[PDB]
Amino acid sequence: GSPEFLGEEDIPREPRRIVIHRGSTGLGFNIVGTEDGEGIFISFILAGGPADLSGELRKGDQILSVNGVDLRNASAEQAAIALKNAGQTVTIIAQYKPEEYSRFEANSRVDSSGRIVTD
Repeated sequence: GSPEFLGEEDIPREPRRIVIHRGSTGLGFNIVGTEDGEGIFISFILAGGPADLSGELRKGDQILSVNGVDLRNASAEQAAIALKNAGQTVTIIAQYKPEEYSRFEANSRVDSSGRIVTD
């Protein structure tokens, strides 16, 4: 009757396992991080790329590990090398951390429903 919007439902904050299958051109997402290793976050998912095709990753996810390699304290450069080298079947542990992510993206913030919005 009244429509049931997904946007009015909380995005799960618990860690998840996601398997991504490499395309001809990589995994179809970009990351941001720091040289001190304060987290690796998905900043962008390419429409139609492997990450998108999984249906299980979003901007603001922190990549905790790749194929069992702990990336919680890695630089973006280290993370990029790990992801490159991860082979054709890539097992990611991710966790949605929009507040932490929002500190990286200019003019962004987290709304009442836990979504990242940019002004």
